[PDB]
Amino acid sequence: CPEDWGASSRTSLCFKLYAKGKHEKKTWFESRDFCRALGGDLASINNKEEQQTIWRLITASGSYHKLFWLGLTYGGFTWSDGSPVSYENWAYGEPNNYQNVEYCGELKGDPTMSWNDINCEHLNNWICQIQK
Amino acid sequence: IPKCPEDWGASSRTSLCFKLYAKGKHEKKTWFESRDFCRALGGDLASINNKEEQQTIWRLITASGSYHKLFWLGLTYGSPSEGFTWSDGSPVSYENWAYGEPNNYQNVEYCGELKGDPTMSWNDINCEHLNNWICQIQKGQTPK
Ligand SMILES: [Ca+2]
Ligand SMILES: [Ca+2]
Ligand SMILES: [Ca+2]
Repeated sequence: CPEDWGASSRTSLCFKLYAKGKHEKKTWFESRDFCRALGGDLASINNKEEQQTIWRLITASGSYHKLFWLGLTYGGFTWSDGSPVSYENWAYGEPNNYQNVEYCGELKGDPTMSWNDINCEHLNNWICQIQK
Repeated sequence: IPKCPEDWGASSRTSLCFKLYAKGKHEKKTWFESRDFCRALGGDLASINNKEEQQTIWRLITASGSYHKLFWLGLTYGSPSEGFTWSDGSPVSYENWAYGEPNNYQNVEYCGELKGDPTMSWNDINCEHLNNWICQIQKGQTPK
């Protein structure tokens, strides 16, 4: 794994925590771009191993209790009677409300390492992942 | 397939991408500061390894009307350890330097600059001088 990046055990994933300070917390979208501009992406957690890895990273750094953006994101219309949407007559720019808010998953940096979904525009620390 | 970032002059047949930095006279830098600037982005001071790469830079100069300006290039004099000779110029065969010697010769003093005119000619000058500069980045990479 790259320049000081949490080395997974059974996955080619390397994780790195980014929590340099409050004033430098980014949104989920900024966080994703940031990680992508590094040849990676926001961290995905697919097993307990990857989780302990991030937790060790949190311990070694002493980032206890801080929240982090993980690559978790959520994301058309249907007829109630089951019929298929074979026809549409939406007004200009419609539908659009179902996109005024988006939700993303953040990691709670304590022993539970639990996830919570919140507005993707909130300011958070984040965790990147980049292939070995 | 590797490509160049947010509009950085791309060298068609090579892997280098170039970008001019001439924010004006009061924003100029020294070779080292320039080198630190470029590396920070994830790139480096520009190297010109062939005519095609030179032409890429020249086109960048023309697109920004940056005519007659001087830019820092990655050109730097490294002081080869084989550079010592005797008074008459004869090469040094036998050697008996103290532990860690010689070492004062390694001081980095001279760097190269690009004259942004049609000639695209280079000149070595003191690295401490303030100039505009040019960075390069590997295709497939992204500024930071
Ligand atoms: Ca809750
Ligand atoms: Ca929630
Ligand atoms: Ca000279």
